[PDB]
Amino acid sequence: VEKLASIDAQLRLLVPGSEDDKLVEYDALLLDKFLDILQDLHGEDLKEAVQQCYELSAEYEGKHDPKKLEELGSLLTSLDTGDSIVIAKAFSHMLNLANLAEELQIAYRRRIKLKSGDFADEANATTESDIEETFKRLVHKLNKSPEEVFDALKNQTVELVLTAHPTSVRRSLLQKHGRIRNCLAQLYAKDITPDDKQELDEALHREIQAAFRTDEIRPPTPQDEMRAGMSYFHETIWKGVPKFLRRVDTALKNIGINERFPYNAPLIQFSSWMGGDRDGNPRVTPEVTRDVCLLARMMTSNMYFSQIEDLMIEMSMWRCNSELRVRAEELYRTARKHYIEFWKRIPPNQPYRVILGDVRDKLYNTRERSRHLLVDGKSDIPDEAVYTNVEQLLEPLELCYRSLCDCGDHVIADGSLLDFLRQVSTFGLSLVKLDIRQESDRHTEVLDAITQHLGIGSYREWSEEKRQEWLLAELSGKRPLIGPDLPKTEEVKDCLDTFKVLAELPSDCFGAYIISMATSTSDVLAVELLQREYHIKHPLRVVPLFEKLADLEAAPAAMTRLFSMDWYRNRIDGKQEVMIGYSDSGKDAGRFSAAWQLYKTQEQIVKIAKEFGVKLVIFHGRGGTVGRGGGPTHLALLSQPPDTINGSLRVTVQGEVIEQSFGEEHLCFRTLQRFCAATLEHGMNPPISPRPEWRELMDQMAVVATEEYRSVVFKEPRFVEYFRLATPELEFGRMSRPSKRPSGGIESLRAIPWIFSWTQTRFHLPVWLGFGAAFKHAIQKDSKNLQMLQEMYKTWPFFRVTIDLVEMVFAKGNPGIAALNDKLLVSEDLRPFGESLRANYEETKNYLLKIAGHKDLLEGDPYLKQGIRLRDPYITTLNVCQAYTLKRIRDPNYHVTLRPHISKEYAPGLEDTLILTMKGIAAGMQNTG
Amino acid sequence: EKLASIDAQLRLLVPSEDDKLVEYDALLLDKFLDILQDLHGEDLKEAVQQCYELSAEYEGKHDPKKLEELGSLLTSLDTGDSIVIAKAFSHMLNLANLAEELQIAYRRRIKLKSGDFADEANATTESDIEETFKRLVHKLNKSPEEVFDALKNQTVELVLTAHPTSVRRSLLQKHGRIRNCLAQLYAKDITPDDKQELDEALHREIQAAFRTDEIRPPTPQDEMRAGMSYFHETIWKGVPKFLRRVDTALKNIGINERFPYNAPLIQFSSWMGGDRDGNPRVTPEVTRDVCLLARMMTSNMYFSQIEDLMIEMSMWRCNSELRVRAEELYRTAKHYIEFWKRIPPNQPYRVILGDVRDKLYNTRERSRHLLVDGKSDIPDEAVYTNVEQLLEPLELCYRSLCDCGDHVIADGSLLDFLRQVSTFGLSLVKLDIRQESDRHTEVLDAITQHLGIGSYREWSEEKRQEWLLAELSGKRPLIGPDLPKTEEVKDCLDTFKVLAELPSDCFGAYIISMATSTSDVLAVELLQREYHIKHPLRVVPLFEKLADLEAAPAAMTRLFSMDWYRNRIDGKQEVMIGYSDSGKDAGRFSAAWQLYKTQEQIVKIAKEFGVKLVIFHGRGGTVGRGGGPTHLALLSQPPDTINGSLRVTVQGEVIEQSFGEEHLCFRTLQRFCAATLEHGMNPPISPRPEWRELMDQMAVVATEEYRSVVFKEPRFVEYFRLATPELEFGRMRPSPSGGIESLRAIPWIFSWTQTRFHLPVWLGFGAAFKHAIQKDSKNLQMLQEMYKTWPFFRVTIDLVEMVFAKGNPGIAALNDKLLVSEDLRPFGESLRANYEETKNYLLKIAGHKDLLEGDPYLKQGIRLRDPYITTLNVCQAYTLKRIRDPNYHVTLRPHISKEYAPTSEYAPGLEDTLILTMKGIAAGMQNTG
Ligand SMILES: O=P(O)(O)OC[C@H]1O[C@H](O)[C@H](O)[C@@H](O)[C@@H]1O
Ligand SMILES: O=P(O)(O)OC[C@H]1O[C@H](O)[C@H](O)[C@@H](O)[C@@H]1O
Repeated sequence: VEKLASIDAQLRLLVPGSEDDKLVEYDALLLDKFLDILQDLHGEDLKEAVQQCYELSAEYEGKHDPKKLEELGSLLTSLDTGDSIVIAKAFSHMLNLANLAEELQIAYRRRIKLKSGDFADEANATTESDIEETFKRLVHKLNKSPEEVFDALKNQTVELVLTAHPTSVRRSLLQKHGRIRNCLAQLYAKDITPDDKQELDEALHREIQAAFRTDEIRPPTPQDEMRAGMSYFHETIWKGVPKFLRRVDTALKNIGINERFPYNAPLIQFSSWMGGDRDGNPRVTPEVTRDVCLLARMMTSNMYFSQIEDLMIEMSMWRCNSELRVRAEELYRTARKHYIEFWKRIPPNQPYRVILGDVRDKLYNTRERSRHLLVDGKSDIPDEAVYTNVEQLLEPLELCYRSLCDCGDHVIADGSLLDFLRQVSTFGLSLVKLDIRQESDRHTEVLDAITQHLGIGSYREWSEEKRQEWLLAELSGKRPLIGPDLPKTEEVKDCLDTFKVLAELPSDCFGAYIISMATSTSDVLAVELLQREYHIKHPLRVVPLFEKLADLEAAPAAMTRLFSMDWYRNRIDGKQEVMIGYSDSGKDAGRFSAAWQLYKTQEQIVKIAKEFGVKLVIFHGRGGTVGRGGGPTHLALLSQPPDTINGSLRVTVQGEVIEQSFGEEHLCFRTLQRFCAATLEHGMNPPISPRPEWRELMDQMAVVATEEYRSVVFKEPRFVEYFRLATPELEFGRMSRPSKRPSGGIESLRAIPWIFSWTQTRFHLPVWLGFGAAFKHAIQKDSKNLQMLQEMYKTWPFFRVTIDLVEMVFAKGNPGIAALNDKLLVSEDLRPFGESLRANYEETKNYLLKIAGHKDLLEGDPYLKQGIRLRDPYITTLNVCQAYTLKRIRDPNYHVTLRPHISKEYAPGLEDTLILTMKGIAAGMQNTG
Repeated sequence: EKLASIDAQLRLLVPSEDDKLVEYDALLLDKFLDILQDLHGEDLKEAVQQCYELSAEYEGKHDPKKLEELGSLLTSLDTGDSIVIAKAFSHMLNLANLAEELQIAYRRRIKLKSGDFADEANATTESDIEETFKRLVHKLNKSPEEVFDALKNQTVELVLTAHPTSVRRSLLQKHGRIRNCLAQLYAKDITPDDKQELDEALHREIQAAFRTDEIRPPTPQDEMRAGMSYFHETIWKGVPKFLRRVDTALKNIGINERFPYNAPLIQFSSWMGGDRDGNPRVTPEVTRDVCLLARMMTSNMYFSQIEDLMIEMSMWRCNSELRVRAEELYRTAKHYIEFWKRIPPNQPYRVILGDVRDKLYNTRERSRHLLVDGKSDIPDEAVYTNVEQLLEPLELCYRSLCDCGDHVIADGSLLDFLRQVSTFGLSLVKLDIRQESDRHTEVLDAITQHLGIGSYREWSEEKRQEWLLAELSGKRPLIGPDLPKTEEVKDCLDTFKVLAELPSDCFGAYIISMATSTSDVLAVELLQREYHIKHPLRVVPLFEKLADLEAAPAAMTRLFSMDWYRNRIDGKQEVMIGYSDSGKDAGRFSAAWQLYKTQEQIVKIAKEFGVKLVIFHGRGGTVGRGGGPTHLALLSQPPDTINGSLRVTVQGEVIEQSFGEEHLCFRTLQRFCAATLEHGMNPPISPRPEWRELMDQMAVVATEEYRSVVFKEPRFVEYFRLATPELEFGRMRPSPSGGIESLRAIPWIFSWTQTRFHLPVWLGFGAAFKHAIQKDSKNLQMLQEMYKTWPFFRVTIDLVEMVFAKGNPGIAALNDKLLVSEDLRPFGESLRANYEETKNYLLKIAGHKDLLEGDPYLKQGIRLRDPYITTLNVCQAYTLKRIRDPNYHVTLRPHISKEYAPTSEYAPGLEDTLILTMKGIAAGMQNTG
C-alpha cells in the first residue's frame, strides 16, 4: 500500500516539518517513483544498492559520523566500472528531480502579506516587493508622482547577458524537466479524479524514465551550445516578457496612470556571449561568430513566424481605418504557399489578415535568407523581401494597432497584438545581441605586427603615452594601416578577421566589444582603431573589463584620460560602459577585498563620468551577489553604490543559474520582475552611504584579507601541489575551454575553474578565504569592532549582501569531504597543510556567524536551508564516488575487491564516471562564487 | 505513524469523500491499543491484536482455519486474561459504534432525489420536514393551511422500553466526550497544540471508559433513573431544536406563524416500573417510586434551567397584566444560589420566574420527601400538581413580551421552555402499566369464588361479559379488606391502589398482555372502577398469537357494541400489536402479513363505529428499526392506520442509535413527525388482489414450515438449549415450566442473535418463496414487482436482508461442533441449509447479487463491527464449553496481563466472561427481530 509515507518519514528527519510546504512530499514521491524505475530497468539488487548509499549519506548528514562516510566509501569503491556509472547516473538524476521540486515549491510558496519595510525583506521571494509595491513605496514613502515613476520607468533599460553553462543541458531534456514538473504540479490539485490521478501518476513515472534514459556519452560545437539558448527563450522568456509587461500595465493602473507602458519602450533587452567570447578560447572563431548571428537571426524570424499564423486567425475583424484599408488593397492588388495554415489567398474583406500575411511572408523570407546564408554562404534574396531592421517589422503591427484603436477596438488591440509588439520590440530581429570579448594583449599583438610591418618600431615596446599618441594620430589618419599583404600569425589573423566579420554583418546583431584584462586608455583606443580600419559603419562600444586589483586601482585614471580625449568623447556620444568581475578580481585578492574595492571603484568611476557629462553603465560580470538569482538579487541590486545604475542595468546571468532564474514560468516572471523593480527603485532610493568609520575599518580589513589570501594562494609554495591533489582541477582541465591561459600557476588559471574545483570538493576556499583574518584582526585590535561589524550587517545593504553570500556558501560546504579527499588523494606531507585550511574554514565561519548574529548558518532563511539540506545526501554520495574514482584514475595500482556486478539489463570507464560526478555535484551546488 | 498501517489493514475490510469511518475507527483502535499496553503490557496488547488480525483475515476470505487459530488462542487463556480480552473487544465495539454515529451524523444528504418511496429508507435521501410539506403541497394539492392544520392536530408518542441486556449515565457521558473529541480532531483551522491536546483528551476519555467496568443486579428504580439521563443528554434539548425547525419549514411554504407551543406534537412514555408482565420484580412500590422519581427529576430539569432564563429575562417593559402580578409577588415580601436575593419589580419578568423557580423547587422537594419518607408536609398551593399551573406564568411572560413589541425575544429561550414544558409536562414520561390477561382472571376468580357465585375462570365468555357489565354498573363494591388473596392477586390488586393514589398525569395506558377477548378488557375496567380511580387509564389489548389476532376484530366489534364501554372510551381506542410476539407464534413472514390485515380490519371496524383507533406498535417492527428505514416503514403502513396518531415502542437496543447524538436525535424526531404527517394524506398503494392472494398462500406455507421446526419437531428444544446461550441467559427477568410457547420473545430473538444465525427472523420465508415459485415461475416476477412497488413488502424484505448481513453460519457451525451432541449435528446442518436457501430466494426477489447492494453504507458499518463480534462469538462459544463440560480442559498459557491492584458464582470467573461476551455481541448486533 505505502512505500512513500516511509520515504516521506525518512526524508522529514533531514529537515523538520507545515502549511504550503510540500517540498518533502514532492521529493518523496519523485524519489519513490524513481526507485521503482531503477528496479524495472536494473533490478532489485541495484535499487537496494542505491538506497543503501542514500541511507548512509542521510545518516551522515544528520550526525556527521566519519564512520558513515567510510562505510559509504567501502560500498562505492567496491563497485565495478559498470555499476558505479549507474549509481553516478542515479544520484546525479535524483538531484535534478530535487531541483524541480524545489522550483515548484518556490513558485507556489505564499507571499507574506504584511512586511516589516526593512530592506532585508527584499532579500527573500516571499517578502520582496513586486512592481506595484515598488511604485507605491516610491510614490508614498518618497514623494514621487506617478508621472515621475512612469517616466523613470519609460526610460529604463535592463539588459540580461546570457553566458554559457560552465560544465549545459539539452533542449529535449529541458522539456522533460518541464513535463515532470507539470505532472507533479498537477498531482496536487483538489477536485482531482482517482483516474486522472492514476493517469498523471503513470505520466509522471513515464517522464522520469524518459529523462533517465536520455543519457548518451558526448564535445559539442559553439553553434549547438548556442542553439541550446534559443530553447530557454522559446520555453520561457519569449512568453514571460509580455506577461510581465502586462503586469507593469496593471500596476500602473493601480497608482492612477491611465495608460499602458509604451510597447516600444526598451525596458528589457537580452544579450549573449555564446559565439562572442573568445577570451582564452580559440574554438570561438570568426566563422563561429558569423554563424551564431545568422542562427539568432534565423530562429527569431522563425518564432515570429510560428506565432503570426495564430495572430492572423485571431484578427478576424473587418472594420479598419483608411490608412490600413489602402495598404491592404495595395497588397491584395499586388498578388498572383510553402507552409500551411493560411496557404490560400485572403479577401480584403478581412484587411488585418492581409497585412499580417505579408508580414508572415517577409518573416519566412527573413528566416530563409538567414538559413541559406548559414548553410551555403550566398543567398539570392533581396533586402526588399525581408526584414533587415526591426522598424520594418514594427511598422505593419503599429498600423494594425492604430487601425484597431481608431475603429474603437483598442481593447482588442491590447491583447495578442500588443504582446506581439512587445515581443518584437524586446527581442528585435535577433533574440539576443552578441557581445564580443577578447583580451587586451591580443590587440597589442595585432598592433605590434602592424607597426613592425610598417617599419616604425614595436607597439609592444612603446610606453603608454606613446601608444596613446600614436593611436590618436592614426584614429584621424588619412590612409589605411593595413594591407592585404601584412604578415599575420594565426592569432593575429583570427583577431583581424573578427573585425571583418563585425563589418560584414548587420549591426543589430552585436552589443559590446569587451576587453578582457583591460588596464589602460590605450587598450580601448586600440580596439577603436581596428574598428575604424575595418570601416565598421556602427562600431560596437568598447568596454574595458578591469580584473586585477591594481587594474581596478588604475581604472579611474584611464577613464579620466579617455574622457579627456575629444576624439573619444565625441565617438561615445555621452555613453560609456565599464565591466567588472567579482570572481576575476577575487581570484587576485580574495573575495572580501575584491567586494570592497569594487564598491569604491564604481563610486569613483561614477563621480568621474558625472564630471565629464558621461552616462556610465556598469556591466556586472559573473560572481556578484547580484548574480545569485532569486530575492537575493533583489537586495543585491538595491545594495549597489548610489548612482551606479542610474536607469541602466546590465548584468551577466550565469549559466549555472539560468534554470533557476528562467526555467519555470513563475520564477521567470519574478526574475524579470525584480530586475525591473530594483533598477527602478535604486535611482530614486539609494542605500545609505557607509559611515566613515566603516570605510576606514573596511580599508583596514581589506589589507589583512588580501594578505591572508595571497599568503596562502600565491606566496605558499606548497599550495599548487595541494590544489592539484585535493581537487579534480587537473581532470576538469581535460574538459569547456583551456582553463590555463600552458603558462603555469594560479594567476594563470582562469576564474571559473578556480571556483569550480573547490566547489566540487565542498570546501569553497575561493569564496571565504581572507574573511577570517580580516574579521579576527579587526576584533582583536578592538572588541568594539564586533559591534561595528554587526551594525554594518544590520544597516549597510552592501555589507549585508556581502556576508549573506558567503554564508550561503558555508551552508553548501562540508569540510569532511575536503578531509576525506586529503586522506585518499593527498600525500602524508601535505595533510597538515589541509588541516590548517580546514581550521581556517571553521574559524572564518564562526566569525561570520558572530557577525550576522546567527547561531547556525542561514537562520535568516529556513527555506533556503531546507533546500540545501534536502539536496545534500545526493551530493555527498557523488563527492565520495568522485573521490575514489579520482583515486583509481590517478593510481593505476590501487585496487580493491569488486563486488560481483549488480545491474541487470533487458565502452564506458572511470573518466565517464568522473564526468557524471562532476556534473551532478555542479548541478547540486548551483551558484557559489 | 502505525495508524496508517491500522488504517491500511482496516480498508481491506471495506475498500471516497466525507467517508471518515475507517479513519475514525483506525484512530480509536490505535489509541485503545496503547491504552491496553500501558495498563496490561505489550504481551497482552499483542494478544488482542492477534485476535483482531485473525478475525479480520477471517472476515475477508472466510477461511475456517482462521476461526480455529482464533479458537486455539482464545481457549488457551486463563480466566483472568480472557476477561480482559472480552472487555477489550466489547469496548472496541462501543467505540466503533460512536464513530459510526458520528459518520452517520455528518454524511452528506443527496441534493436531487428520484422521488421514489425507496428514497425514504435511507438518511441521505429521505425527506426532512420541509420537503415533506412541499411534496404534500405540490405533488398532492394540499394548501399550506391544510398541512399546518394536520400537523397542529398530530401526536407522536414514543414509548421507551428498557434495554433487554442497559448502560450507565456516567458511561454515556464518556461516550459523548469521546465522540466530541473525535468530531473535533477533524476540523481544519486546528493547531498542532489543540490537536496534541485533543489527542490526549481522547486517549484519556477512552481509558476512563475502559476503567469503568465494575461487576454488578440493579433495581427497576436505578434502571429507570438511567432513562432520566438520555433525556438530559439529548431529547430535552432536541425537542425545541426540532420544533424550531418545524417553524422555519412553515416559513418556507408561506405560513407566517410558528407551530403553537402547546400543540402536543411529541409525547414520551415509558414501560420502566410499569411493565410487570412475567416480571414479579415490578411491584406496586416500584411503580409508585418511578412516578415520584419522574416527577422529581422533571421538576429538577425545569429548575436547573429556569435560573438561566431568569438571567436572560433582564427586560423591564411589560404589559399591565404582568406588572400587577409582579407587584403582588414583590409585595408578598434561599437554599440554592444563583438568585439567592430579592428582586426589584424594576425587572418584573424575573419576579414571576423567581416564583416559578420556588414552585418548581418545592415540587421537586415534595416528590423527594414522598419518595424517601412516605409523608411530606407540603401544600398543593406551594407546588405544581398540574402542567397548566406551570405554563400559565410562562404564557404570561410570553404574551407580555409580544404586547410590549418584543415577540422576537419571546420566540427565543422562553419559547423553547414553553415547548419543553408542553412536551414533557410535570412527568418527563408517562408510565404505561402492563400485565397479562390471565392475572386479571385470577383476581376476578378469587372474587367470584369468595362471593360464593362460582368461578370466573370456568365461565364462558358470554357469561363473563354478562357479569362484568352487571358489575360495571353495580351499586356496591365487590371487594372487602377481608378477601382471601394469593401474593399474586394481592400484587395485582395493590397496583390498582397505586394507580388510584397517584396523579393521573403520571400514567398512560394499561396494556393487557396476552389479550384475547372482550372480557379481558372489561375485567380491567371493572377493577379500575373498584378502586375508584378518578381518571381511569385507557385499556389496551395486546393481541399476540395469530389466533388472537384473527379473533381481535370480533372482540373489538363487541366492545364497541356495548354502551357502557362506548361511552367510557369517549371516541378513542388504542390497540397494541407485537411483531416479535406474533412472529414467535407463526414465523416472521406470516405475522407480518397478518398484522397488515388485522390493522386494516380493525381500522375499518373503528371507522364504522365512529371510533378513532390508535395502533400501538410494540417491538419487532420494521418500524422500530431507527434511522431512515423507520421513515419508509411508517409510510408503508396500511392506509388510515396512523390517522394523525403514531404510538411506537423505541426498543432499548435502539435508543442509543436513535437518540444518543444530537443530530441523530433530531432526525429521529424528524422522521417520526414527517412520516406520520405524510401518511394521513398520502397512503401507500393498496395491494393488488393477486398479491393478497399470493401472500395468503405463502403465509400458510411459512407458518407450516416455522411451526414444523419449532413446535412440531421434538428434537428442537434440546437443539436450541445446546446451540445457543439461551439457558445461561436464563440465569440473568424470568424468560415454572417451559417449551418455546412458554419462552418469552426477547430471549427467543436474543439467543439466536448471539449465535449469528437469527433463525427467528427468517425461518419460513424460504418455504414460502420456494413453494410460490415452484407452484408458478411467474410468481418470481410478481414477488419482484411487489418488492419494487409495494412499500410493505419492500420494507418487510429489507429487514430480513439486513439480518442476513449480520449473520454468519460459520459461527452457528462452530457452536454445533463445540456444544452440540453428535446425534443433533445433522439437524443443525439442515437448518444451515435452510438459511442458505432462504437467503438466496430473498436475494433473487430483491434483485441483488449480494446482501445490501441497495445500501453500501449500512454494509460498511456491519463489515467494520464484525471482526470484534466474531472474536466475542468465538470466545463465547469456548466459554460455554468450559461452563457446561467437566470433561473439557486445555493447556492454559501462562498469564499474560500485568496488574498492580471471594467473588464466586458457578465457575470461577467464566460466568463473568460469558456476560461480557453476551453484552458485546448484543451491542454489536443492535436490533434484528
Ligand atoms: O571568469 P572567466 O573564467 O573569465 O569566464 C567567463 C566569465 O568571466 C568573467 O568573470 C565575466 O565577468 C562573465 O560575464 C563570464 O561568465
Ligand atoms: O418479552 P416480550 O414478550 O417480548 O415482552 C417485551 C416486549 O413485548 C412485545 O413484543 C411488546 O410489543 C414490546 O413493547 C416489549 O418490549
